[PDB]
Amino acid sequence: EDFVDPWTVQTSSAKGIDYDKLIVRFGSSKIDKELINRIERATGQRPHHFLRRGIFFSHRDMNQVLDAYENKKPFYLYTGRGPSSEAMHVGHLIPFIFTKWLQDVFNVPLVIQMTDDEKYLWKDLTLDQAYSYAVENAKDIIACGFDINKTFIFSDLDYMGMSSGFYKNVVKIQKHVTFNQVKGIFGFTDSDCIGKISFPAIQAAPSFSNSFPQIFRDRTDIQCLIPCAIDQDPYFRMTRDVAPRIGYPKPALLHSTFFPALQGAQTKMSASDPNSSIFLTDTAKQIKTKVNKHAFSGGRDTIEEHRQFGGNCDVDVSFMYLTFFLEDDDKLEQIRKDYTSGAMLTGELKKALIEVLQPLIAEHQARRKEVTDEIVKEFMTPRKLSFDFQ
Amino acid sequence: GIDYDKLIVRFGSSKIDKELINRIERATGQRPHHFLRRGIFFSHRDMNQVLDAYENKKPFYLYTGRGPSSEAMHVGHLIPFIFTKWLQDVFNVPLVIQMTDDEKYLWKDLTLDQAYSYAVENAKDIIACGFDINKTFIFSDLDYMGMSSGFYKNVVKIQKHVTFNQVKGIFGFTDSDCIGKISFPAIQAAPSFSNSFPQIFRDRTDIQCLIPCAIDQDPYFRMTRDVAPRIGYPKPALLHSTFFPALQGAQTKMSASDPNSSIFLTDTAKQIKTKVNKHAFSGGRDTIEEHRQFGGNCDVDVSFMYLTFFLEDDDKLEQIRKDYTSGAMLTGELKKALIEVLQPLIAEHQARRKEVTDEIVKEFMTPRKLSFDFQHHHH
Ligand SMILES: Nc1ncnc2c1ncn2[C@@H]1O[C@H](COP(=O)(O)OP(=O)(O)OP(=O)(O)O)[C@@H](O)[C@H]1O
Ligand SMILES: NC(=O)[C@@H](N)Cc1c[nH]c2ccccc12
Ligand SMILES: NC(=O)[C@@H](N)Cc1c[nH]c2ccccc12
Ligand SMILES: [Mg+2]
Repeated sequence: EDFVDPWTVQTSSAKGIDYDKLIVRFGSSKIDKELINRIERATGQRPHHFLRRGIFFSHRDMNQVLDAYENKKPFYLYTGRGPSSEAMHVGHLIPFIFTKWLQDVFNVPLVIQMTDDEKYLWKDLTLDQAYSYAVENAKDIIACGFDINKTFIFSDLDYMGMSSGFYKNVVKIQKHVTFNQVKGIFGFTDSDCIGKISFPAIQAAPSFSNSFPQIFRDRTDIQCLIPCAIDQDPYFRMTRDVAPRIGYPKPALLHSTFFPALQGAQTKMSASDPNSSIFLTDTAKQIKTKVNKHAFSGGRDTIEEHRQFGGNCDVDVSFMYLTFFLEDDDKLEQIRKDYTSGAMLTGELKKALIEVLQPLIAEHQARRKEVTDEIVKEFMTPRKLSFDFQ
Repeated sequence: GIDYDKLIVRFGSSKIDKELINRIERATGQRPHHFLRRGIFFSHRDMNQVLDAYENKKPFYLYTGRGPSSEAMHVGHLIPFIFTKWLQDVFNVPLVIQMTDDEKYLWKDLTLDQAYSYAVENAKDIIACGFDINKTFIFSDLDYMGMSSGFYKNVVKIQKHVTFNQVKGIFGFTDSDCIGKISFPAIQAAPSFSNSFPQIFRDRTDIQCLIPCAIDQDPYFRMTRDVAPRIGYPKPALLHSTFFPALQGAQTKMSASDPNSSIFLTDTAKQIKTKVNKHAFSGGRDTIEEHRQFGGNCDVDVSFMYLTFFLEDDDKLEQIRKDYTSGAMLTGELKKALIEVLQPLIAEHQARRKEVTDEIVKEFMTPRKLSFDFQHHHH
């Protein structure tokens, strides 16, 4: 009942998908209180709200990452973006917001893959468009605050032709994965182009440190941690499988839930449905309108009934959004209590969310405007990142 | 051996006739190479387009390749190179040579480093054929892919336009093959387009490409010719060579495996003599009496087939052919003739190969502008 994969995301329950059942089906492990406390201990920092609230709820070998970090051994962060267009919605920002926190708390180098080739193979795009979207989307990623001296954002199309180690790993991986394997993992068929069939190796490749010689200089032992939306897991479930078969360490994973579509947690927000998403370029006006008109309500139909019986936070999309963006834990709790008791009407809850998203988006736009051509260029230039590994 | 006429029809290519051969002579001002005169290079695709372009002073470039399965290369491997080298001198055009170390890594039980090392070693033998270093770029797929601003981009464009079903029916791929093999065809196809070599053709996208190769490589190019239009590029032209026969018969297939499959480039004078005498399948009669009355058969005699590939002098070749067929010449004498031709050939190659220094191999494999100028203007 919780179908999930690299592109599509379906579920049939207003409360969202059953992530506990998904963990089991994926074979990953749940992020428990014990692990959350160990992360706090290891770092000396209070865990990000995404972890406290179960937004990042699943993982693979995080224990290993914590071991390595506790023993002063290095590890690096790796995440990515499919640049399907210049238009990005708030849902896309979840993993990046978290990765930025990860990079600050652990203080480690970050690698961000821009799959312009992926999007070229799958969508009706020109190479220039695809590449252009990677560069434009990179500005939105840089707007999240990543340290220019600790992070390399790269275009597949560009980097493939300027790395003495990337393509090499891509081939090693290509040899250790069959068509049957990828047909079962991603659902490919005989009619798909050969580019799609072999693509997974591209996305698997950045999991190995020697893919970035200008960063790790031939070392093949640095632990890799991949924070991503749960639906990306099949790429790395595959990656973890081949790693050993080719003498490389398995990458660790940190999974996040889906950011809800405006009409209900049954679907994730997707540009493939603009009415379901809030875009990073939406005006203050459009944000208010989308929330007021499209945000599914867990409250009662009439205000009288709402006062009498109170609302249901478990299916209310507006409350769900506050869960992702309202940092103050007490403020959120009060709203939960007041909404549940009917003390707060959905219209007010709605107003509350709007007052949170508008500044968030307006601020992101302000930051994005600050990334100049020279800045994007540097971020996207293979180079050494203030960190010595040898 | 194999019926090539019925092969030309199955493949839908074109036969290289005398008209075409004369045309090449006029266009080059040279006597056409013996492979052409003797039907060794018997088939083509668009060779007339290439000649039309050359005669109108338009440019074109050569593209051929090597699958470095090991360090053991044999006389059969040199055929397309010997011919391509001739084409280069004769037309005076730039040449691109692909060393598919990735293909071998995918298909053979080798490590990336082995595959790569073979490519470098094989490059020496290839260079030993005398290619002009100012006119030819030899590259490793593993190396070039990681340093070319245009190679990967073309591979991706190609991948986007070829389906698994397509390669399934062309190369016989199955669901159990690794994904690397499924998409490899796009790699062998890519060098057919000039902008895979920005450094050499200055980003030009319309340079005519001529690919000399053994017909078994054709499937890759029927595919390349098929997708070219679909991605805005001209189709590559082709010149096909026949299969070089294995010592035990044109019936069987060679192999860099069994050293008795053919004459290897590292064989000694003594080894060549031994191989020919002991292993060269004979078209001679069962007995000397039968031979004197009914004569030998050159169409199945491997030693003679060898001579058609390496005996320069036409009259001398015809004399041996006439005498063996008439029975005047015994197969032992024929054998002796081939041995006298081969030993100096292998010796010469081994000597020139020794002349190939590490630096030389490196320069040949270093992407660079070649000694040809290409202009490309726009705004
Ligand atoms: N709201 C969301 N919550 C979680 N993951 C999301 C969300 N929206 C998109 N993603 C992720 O982005 C990746 C691609 O998704 P999808 O193809 O739907 O994006 P899209 O509709 O093409 O929009 P875009 O072109 O801006 O990327 C997948 O990992 C998908 O799960
Ligand atoms: N959205 C997409 O099409 C994904 N393929 C983008 C992506 C590539 N590599 C990654 C690593 C971690 C998370 C996401 C990614
Ligand atoms: N021998 C092999 O395995 C061939 N795949 C080598 C090869 C690569 N590209 C080519 C172009 C023309 C002729 C031959 C080739
Ligand atoms: Mg998409």
